[PDB]
Amino acid sequence: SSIEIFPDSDILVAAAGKRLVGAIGAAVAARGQALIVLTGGGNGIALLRYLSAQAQQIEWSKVHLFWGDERYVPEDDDERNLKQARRALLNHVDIPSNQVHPMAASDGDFGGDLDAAALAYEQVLAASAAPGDPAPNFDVHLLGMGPEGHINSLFPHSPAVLESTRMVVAVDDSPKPPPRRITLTLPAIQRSREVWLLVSGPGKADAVAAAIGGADPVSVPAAGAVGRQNTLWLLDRDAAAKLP
Repeated sequence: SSIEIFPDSDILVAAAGKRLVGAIGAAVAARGQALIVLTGGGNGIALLRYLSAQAQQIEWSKVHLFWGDERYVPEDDDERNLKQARRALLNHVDIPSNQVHPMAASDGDFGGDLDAAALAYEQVLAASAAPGDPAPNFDVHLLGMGPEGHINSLFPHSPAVLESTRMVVAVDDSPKPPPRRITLTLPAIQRSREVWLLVSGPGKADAVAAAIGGADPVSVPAAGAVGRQNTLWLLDRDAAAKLP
């Protein structure tokens, strides 16, 4: 468990970027694949653009991509985490499409049955896992965090953050638009070897401090965002200002 502080989000993003490049290379060398969980949010998307500039250092044929959450809106909508990832990275690197695993869109197979869409993604994770595991042991789960400490689409005092069995659940009721999302749960996040939170800005500072101070994840979800081998808070100065 570590905190690394940078002057701003640009430097933060580039630092995460080079670290992920090494993390991917390491995972390929040891295991012949790198299992990476992507996030939406400005820092998450900027990190993807960084990877795009380094594409030559990354053996894309061996990279496998999942999402921590997704907005349940139409496929071509700008609020889609997948679409933003496509523009930032996917449309311009040679990753095999059968190794890219997106969550469903609202105009896909499942309509109003959001639970079915989450369960479908869960089946995908189970299939992607090593034998006998509910999901991959993700090399890196990337995260942003909202001003209230939410990660993926796991909000304070929500049914989604209380989930202790399912890898993926429906979020019907997000207090931040769009209202419907599909999300990985804390147990899913906690399978990751490493979890990295990329958090910048004075609006996130109080939540950061409470999360690092050991708050109940039902109150500050980011507190449950803990990797099996490490947990890396990558912060700008403003996001760090309330730490002791």
